[PDB]
Amino acid sequence: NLEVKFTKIFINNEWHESKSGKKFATCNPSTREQICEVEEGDKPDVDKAVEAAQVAFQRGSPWRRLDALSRGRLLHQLADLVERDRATLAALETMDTGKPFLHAFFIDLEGCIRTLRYFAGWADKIQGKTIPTDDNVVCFTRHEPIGVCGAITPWNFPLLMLVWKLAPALCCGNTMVLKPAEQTPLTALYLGSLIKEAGFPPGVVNIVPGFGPTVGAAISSHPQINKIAFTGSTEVGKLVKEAASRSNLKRVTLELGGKNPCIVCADADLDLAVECAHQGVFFNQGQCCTAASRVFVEEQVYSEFVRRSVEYAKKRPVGDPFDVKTEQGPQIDQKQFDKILELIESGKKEGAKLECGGSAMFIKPTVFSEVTDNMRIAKEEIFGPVQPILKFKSIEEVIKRANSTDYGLTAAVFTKNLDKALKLASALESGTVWINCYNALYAQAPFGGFKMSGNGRELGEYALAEYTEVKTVTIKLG
Amino acid sequence: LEVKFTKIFINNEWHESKSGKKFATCNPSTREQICEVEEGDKPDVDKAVEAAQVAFQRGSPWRRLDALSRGRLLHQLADLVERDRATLAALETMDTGKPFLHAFFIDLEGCIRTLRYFAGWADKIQGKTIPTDDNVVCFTRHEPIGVCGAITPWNFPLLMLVWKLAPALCCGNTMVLKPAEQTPLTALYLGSLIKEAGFPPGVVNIVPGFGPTVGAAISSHPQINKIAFTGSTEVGKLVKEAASRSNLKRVTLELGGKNPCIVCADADLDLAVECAHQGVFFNQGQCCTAASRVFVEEQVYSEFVRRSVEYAKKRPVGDPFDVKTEQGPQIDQKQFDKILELIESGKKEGAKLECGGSAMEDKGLFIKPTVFSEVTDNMRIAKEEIFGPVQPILKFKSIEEVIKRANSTDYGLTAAVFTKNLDKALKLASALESGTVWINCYNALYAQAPFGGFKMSGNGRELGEYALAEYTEVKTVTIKLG
Amino acid sequence: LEVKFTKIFINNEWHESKSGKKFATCNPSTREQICEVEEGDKPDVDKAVEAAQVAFQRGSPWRRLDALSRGRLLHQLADLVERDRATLAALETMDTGKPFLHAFFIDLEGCIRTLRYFAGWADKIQGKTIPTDDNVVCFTRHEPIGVCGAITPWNFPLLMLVWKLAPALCCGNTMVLKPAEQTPLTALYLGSLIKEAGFPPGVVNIVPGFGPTVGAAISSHPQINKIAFTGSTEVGKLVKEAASRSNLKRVTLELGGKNPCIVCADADLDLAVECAHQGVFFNQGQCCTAASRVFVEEQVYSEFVRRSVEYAKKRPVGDPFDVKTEQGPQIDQKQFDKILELIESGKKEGAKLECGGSAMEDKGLFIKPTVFSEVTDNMRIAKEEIFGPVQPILKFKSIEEVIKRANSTDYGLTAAVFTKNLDKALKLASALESGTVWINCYNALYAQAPFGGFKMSGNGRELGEYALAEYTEVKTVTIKLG
Amino acid sequence: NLEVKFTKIFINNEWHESKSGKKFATCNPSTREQICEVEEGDKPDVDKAVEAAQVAFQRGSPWRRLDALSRGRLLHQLADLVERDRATLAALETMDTGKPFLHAFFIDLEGCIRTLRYFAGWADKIQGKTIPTDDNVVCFTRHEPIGVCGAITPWNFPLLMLVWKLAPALCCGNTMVLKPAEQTPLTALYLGSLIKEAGFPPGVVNIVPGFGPTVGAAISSHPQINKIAFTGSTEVGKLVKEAASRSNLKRVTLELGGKNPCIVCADADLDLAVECAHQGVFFNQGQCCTAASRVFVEEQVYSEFVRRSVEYAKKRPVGDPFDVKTEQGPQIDQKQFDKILELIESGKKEGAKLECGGSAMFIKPTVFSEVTDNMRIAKEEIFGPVQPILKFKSIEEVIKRANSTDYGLTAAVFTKNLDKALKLASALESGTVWINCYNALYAQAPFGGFKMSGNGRELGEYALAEYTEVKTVTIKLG
Ligand SMILES: NC(=O)c1ccc[n+]([C@@H]2O[C@H](COP(=O)([O-])OP(=O)(O)OC[C@H]3O[C@@H](n4cnc5c(N)ncnc54)[C@H](O)[C@@H]3O)[C@@H](O)[C@H]2O)c1
Ligand SMILES: NC(=O)c1ccc[n+]([C@@H]2O[C@H](COP(=O)([O-])OP(=O)(O)OC[C@H]3O[C@@H](n4cnc5c(N)ncnc54)[C@H](O)[C@@H]3O)[C@@H](O)[C@H]2O)c1
Ligand SMILES: Clc1ccc(-c2cccn3cc(-c4ccccc4)nc23)cc1
Repeated sequence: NLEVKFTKIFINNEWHESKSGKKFATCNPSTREQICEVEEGDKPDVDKAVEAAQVAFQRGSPWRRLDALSRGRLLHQLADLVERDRATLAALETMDTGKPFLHAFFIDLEGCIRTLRYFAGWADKIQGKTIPTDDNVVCFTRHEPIGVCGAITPWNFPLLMLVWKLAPALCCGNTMVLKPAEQTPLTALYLGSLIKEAGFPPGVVNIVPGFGPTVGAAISSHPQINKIAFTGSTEVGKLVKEAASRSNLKRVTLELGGKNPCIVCADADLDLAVECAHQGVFFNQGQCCTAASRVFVEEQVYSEFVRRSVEYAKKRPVGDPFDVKTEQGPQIDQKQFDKILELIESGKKEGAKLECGGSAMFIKPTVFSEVTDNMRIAKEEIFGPVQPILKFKSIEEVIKRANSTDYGLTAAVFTKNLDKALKLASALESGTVWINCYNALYAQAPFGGFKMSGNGRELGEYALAEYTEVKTVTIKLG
Repeated sequence: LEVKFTKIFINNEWHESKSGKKFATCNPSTREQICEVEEGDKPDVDKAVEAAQVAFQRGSPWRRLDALSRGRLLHQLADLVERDRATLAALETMDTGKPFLHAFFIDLEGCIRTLRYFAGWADKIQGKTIPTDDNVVCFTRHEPIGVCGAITPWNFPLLMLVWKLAPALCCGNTMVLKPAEQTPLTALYLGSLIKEAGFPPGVVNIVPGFGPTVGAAISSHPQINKIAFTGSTEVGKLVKEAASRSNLKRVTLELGGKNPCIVCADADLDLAVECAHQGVFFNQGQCCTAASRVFVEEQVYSEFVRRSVEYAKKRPVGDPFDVKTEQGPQIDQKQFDKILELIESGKKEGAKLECGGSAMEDKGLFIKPTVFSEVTDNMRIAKEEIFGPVQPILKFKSIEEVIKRANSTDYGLTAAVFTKNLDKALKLASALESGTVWINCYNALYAQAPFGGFKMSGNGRELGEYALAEYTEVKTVTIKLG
Repeated sequence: LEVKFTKIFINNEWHESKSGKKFATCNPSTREQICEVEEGDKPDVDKAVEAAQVAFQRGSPWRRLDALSRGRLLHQLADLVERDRATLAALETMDTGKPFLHAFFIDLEGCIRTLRYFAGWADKIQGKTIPTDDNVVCFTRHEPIGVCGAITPWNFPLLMLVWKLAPALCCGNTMVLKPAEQTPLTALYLGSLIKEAGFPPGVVNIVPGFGPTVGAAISSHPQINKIAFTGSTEVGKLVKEAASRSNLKRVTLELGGKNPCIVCADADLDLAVECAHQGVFFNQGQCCTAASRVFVEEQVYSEFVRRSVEYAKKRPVGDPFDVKTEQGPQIDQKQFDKILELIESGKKEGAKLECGGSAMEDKGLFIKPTVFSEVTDNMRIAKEEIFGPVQPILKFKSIEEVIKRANSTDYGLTAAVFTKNLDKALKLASALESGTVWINCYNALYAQAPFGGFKMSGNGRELGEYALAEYTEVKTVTIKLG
Repeated sequence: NLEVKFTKIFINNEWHESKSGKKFATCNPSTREQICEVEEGDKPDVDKAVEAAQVAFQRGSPWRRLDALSRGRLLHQLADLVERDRATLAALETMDTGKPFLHAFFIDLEGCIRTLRYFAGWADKIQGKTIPTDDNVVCFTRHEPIGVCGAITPWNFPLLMLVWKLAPALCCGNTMVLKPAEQTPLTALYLGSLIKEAGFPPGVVNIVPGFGPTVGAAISSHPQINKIAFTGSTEVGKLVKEAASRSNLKRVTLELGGKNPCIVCADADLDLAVECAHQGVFFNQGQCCTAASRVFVEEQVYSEFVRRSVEYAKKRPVGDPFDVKTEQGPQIDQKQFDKILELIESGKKEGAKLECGGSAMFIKPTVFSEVTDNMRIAKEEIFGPVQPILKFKSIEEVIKRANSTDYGLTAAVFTKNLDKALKLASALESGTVWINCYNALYAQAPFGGFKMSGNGRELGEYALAEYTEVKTVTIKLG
């Protein structure tokens, strides 16, 4: 029975009610019910947050004058603060999303805590180049901060996807306007308290909760935001990018979805393959940017693979989020709950042996078989617990079949063969290629999509590129 | 000079436009028609992208190549450009009004240097090996992006194409290039050389034609993975939106600017004047980096103004090929009147016209060099990109004043600062919001040094190791050991 | 303050010297004995290296650690140093004669900052993935070197130990440290903190004792893989030779210098004087970076000379702990006479002694600040490293003159340049043969910025990403696919 | 029947006879006989070369004022020149060394040509850092050239080991004093003609042929050489480093020998293993820094491995160097020819089944078996064609056995297992670890020894570190 203390617009380290007066409700996907009502922001609110962020970015600001090292100190402060109150946040995260509490505690917030500390290390190590040119010339580059950055996040990993942006952005010295999902604003607002407590100057991070077409679009078009980062649907990603282009040509980072392939070679540890490929599709209830939507399996192990797959889905406990016995919780919205089983009869019309589940109970873990490429279950991403298992003959074959999507966020390969591992790794068009593991993410390893799965990267030194503008200084001597 | 090349370049073959239509390119000095080249359209673009896709398919000759052999191919191309250095330089002038010696020693030097710089980057495109857990091996590969599209302007037709082609090819991509309608000759000549140098067919394809027509088919193509566009801010906005609405292709942008040139009291005044001067009027004022806003400190304001006027008047104008010219015709009459329109806004808003102000010879597209006096921030000549021979000079009191006044624009491509004061030079360099900040020089570009815009002057960078990031896709391989 | 720690630190345990011998450390101001600590010898060193080898064996707790957890351990250590910040600062002063506020705000700030800087480098020590052939996967790993040895001087006992310990530990090495005989207290205190912070036993071991005895056993040890030595040029020569004659251990060297401080005519003269002044006399003149040769342009020579004399005389000297002191005792009497000997060479070779020249109070080891006048290149005070409070000021005509005259030494650790002229500052910075070149500042060290010697002033660098190269071994993995 | 045109000391692009007047003879290891007599340099000659090199390094020199890019132009010129006259050089190389002519042509000179072109690319891409520090400070690093560098080379790969130093050193803008081996000075002197022809300013590269204790020691102690690079014996490497330390503390790079292990896992392609492990020990007549001195093989394939090993040695053609039918030529000096078979009875006293060869004929390819760690054939490096084959049980086992040497230049592993490849790679203490190949060197991949096999690296961007001195510039503003 947790009290929600932060419900307002966070601007200049002060709590605000919407200039409109409107508010909206977030509810608990597990136990249909509100938790509470949140200030509903809109264009004028973001106009205020932006101005706050520009003033904090002005030359001579307490933010801009700081030591590079103190900038990372502050980020270490925040990670400290997030470690204290870690349970508070993990709890809010589950009330907002129906995630298992243990999942929020040991995944979502470990991720936040490592990501914050990692980029704290980077703040005084952001370095440009001194460039050789002519004898009488001194030419060098500066990696300056971009300015006001906007973060727009989904509901599946609200706080994590938020600190994946904030951490690099702040370590590089930018200021920010954050807009959480409507469905899950709570952890984001809590972080604002922590951001004030740890001592970030007012205006460095402001937060405007609200809806997409209102607040998010107010950000994506704002003429004095210099960059956006967005994690969300592919289609909304296109709009955000079009918005940016029409307005002020702000720099855009995008992390979207994908038809993420999982390739099982005949020589694979099959018990590791089935277990990871199971955790790959069904983890966080199948709602995950990294979700495995296409399990390719070689003939030699196909049929037995299908069997092992099915026994694993059977045994998986599902129930109330607070449960120390849970893996899978509730999906967050029946908007797509219908789309899922709508797409489960998809693969009975075209022919697929459903050896498992096939309907709601939450929803029963479902497993398909004898799936082919043309079928829709192997065509459009599911956003839910369904395992479409396909058959392949050749290495070259599955390479073209995996790459035949317009996306390419992740890919996972299972084999003990050195040449099979490496040739597949080189050949798959995916931003991350895991080998004999799944959902192995590290603050120090970059993450992002090829093709229509996104632009740019989060998580690694490559993250810093999205949050810096390269300046060339060229000096001629007499 | 007779124009050998006038066709669509696909798979190292020359093709008549699928429509059969053709369009003409004209000479801004002779005001006459050089020739007719094939006018491409969406079907032609579709034909080139399929070539470039097939050229980038795994196993193709182009992908199985060594890293170093790619580098060697760029060197062989740069060799050839050096050979036919005078042909290209000629074609460029005919179609630009560029002084032939400017094309030979600036444009084409830059081309051969860029090609050679990035030739050496090929076998040094390196990713990372990243520490993680005891039992995990984690590294990144910098894969090529795929089919890249280049859309270039007329101000520096060949140079702006190379700037893209060199790093793109060095990273192992394939290309679909559209030169400007006004200036297609250099691009298609290069295509001859691209074949001769040994590049596999399909690696580089070229479809001349118009922006609404071929450019739009390239920006929206669902199978082009990356677009690089130099040109207007407006068409730049449109290009990024098409890229967005379609398949989210990565976008590089090099647009214009209202580039400040700030002269402090303690400047070499004669250097400031000379560099600021050719900074304005170089390449007939038609340049990305054109000096648009000469801020001068009050101490030296007036006799800076005087000293510039004399440079302007004595500056040779005439036939491009004549060895003594420094400024030639404007590109087309569409521009010629547009600048003259803005000159008249300078008078109409009240700037003392210290020089020029008119057109030179009624028949031609030339303009005599023009200078203005006590220009302020609000006037037209001080906020709109003129892109002609016009030197609008302003006055400032304090360095903090001029900082805020230079950064008050929506642009930020280049900036110059003249002073001898170490703290001033560096304080200014830190705080001016511009992609390149020259200091006691102007137009000092190197293939090693990145170039590109802050704010609405661009996205990304061309020319330096930073250019490889625009032509590669980061991939993370992460292996867990048993 | 009572000294808690006086023993050999091996495997996180305290050990009496295998011989049983002990030696004493004395206070340069009180001229009294602080305490007795164990005098180590080869057997003790042999004991510590075996600990450090076992700590570095694959599978050991220390090697199975995460990269980030190593970083976290360095942060936990830096936390602890901040806690017992006044204890350490005290121990340092007692054993140094350092003004206690100098130790607190300079030494220990630098220590905590360095520890924290390199804590963040741990999970960002990255190798390369290298393009080669279509069928080959080629990458480099930056493995740790192994057991590293650190040998440090007395001028900055704790700081110079950390400078090595932070990057070495961050890269995952194990360590055998020998503090100077004169100044062992800070080092062994740290060892307490090293245990408390959670470092596995054996990762860091400390054997106090003498150079001919413990230092020599470390430099020659066949199982130490890397040696880092700050100290004299001569002992530096000997250390590298022992490293050579034995097992070719990698060698970092930070030695002394005859560091030029060049003041141009157009300098902030008051800044030049103040910074050049504390550049000489800081830390009682006993500093790697000590200003040894003040070149001044003739235009400002004489009343530069005057303006410095007044700073010298009004500079407080006295008890280290007294809050108003700036300069304390020299380290031992071995030095006290050595500087006084060279002062008398200044008179004997003819320099006008504008200030000081004597010793302050007969009982103590203090010296009043001393300044010389029309010093030339050939004199003793202008070619030998004084390492005390002595400001030898020279005169120069041209910048090219002073370039050749500053680079005429065998050293090149640091150099300062004061001017407001952009070209002068940069021309000088380019051409002075020194590891660090300050400009309108002095003693401006950052944990992010590399430090170390040109020529005979050192090998390698401490403090910046460049420091990781001294503590890692590059390995190339090259896989051919079938 | 080739004429040797260059026999003198090369200083300031001019040909010189030794100030002493002494000369020495190089002879042809294949056909006992001189080729000719070479100017024999000594201390005063190097004193002249050094001064030449310092003057060419002075500020304002045509060398120092050059564009970074033109510096690489020149290196491209030299590689061009070496490609022309490639046959001339390959020929001199074989007259000097007894290498097969085809081996000199397609290995030694391809290596030289690629190495030169690779570092030509690097000259205008040597970049320092702009370092974040305080707001009012500008701090950046310059990677300046070190100055006069000395290269000292052996006889096994005279020209290649020489351009492995010259190429990085010149691209970074240093000047050089080269001392080839006494046994093989000829290609080095030829390169001097090419260095003049291609347009390098006088004094940038000078060459002083001569003996080790005379000329090499004159370099290693010279008070105005700022760095040495040395490839040669371990013991001479120690002396050079001691010399450097006693004199002026010049920067030293060392490439020495090694007891280079070759590890065959049970799952290995055995035909690739035996063939590479055969080419690994017997190539260039067993005289090679990369020579395989220790072949560890897992029980599961040991005995059959030994068999296959022996049949390969049988069939290998050996004869006159000029032969289009050759693999192996003559060893260059009977100084160690005796040491080899001296060490072949080594392993009969301690017990080793000699299934192959065992004596001179050149010398017969020899193969040992049932070798153990203690035996001297598995203890000291051979410098000749002998294959000591050992047996191992475990992965952990062979890891400690491989690493139990004081050296660590290279190591080669054969397995199709992904986990076995990677764990071995991480665990072996060697500067290069090849997997399913041998002697796979690339101008772009760094090369060098762990432990007593050397300091520093040649060949890769890491090469540039040895040829640059980091300068920190730190500027405080008012
Ligand atoms: N109609 C279909 O066939 C279909 C299919 C799949 C998903 N969807 C919808 O996509 C939604 C995904 O929700 P999500 O939050 O996880 O991902 P998302 O990709 O839709 O948006 C995530 C974030 O961006 C915000 N946003 C929404 N519109 C915006 C806009 N114009 N400008 C700026 N920001 C905007 C949102 O407030 C949220 O914070 C689902 O809820 C579903 O209704 C529809
Ligand atoms: N006595 C033994 O047990 C034993 C064992 C193995 C090898 N060796 C000897 O080592 C030699 C290896 O010859 P190599 O040229 O291939 O390798 P090397 O490691 O001996 O020397 C190679 C290069 O360094 C030069 N050099 C020699 N002495 C020098 C010195 N003091 N200072 C500077 N340079 C010096 C040489 O002129 C040559 O150019 C063999 O010829 C052999 O006689 C002896
Ligand atoms: Cl948009 C624009 C185009 C060209 C110049 C320009 C002016 C004068 C000299 N140059 C040299 C180069 C150059 C370009 C790329 C590589 C190497 C050199 N470029 C220039 C200036 C602005």
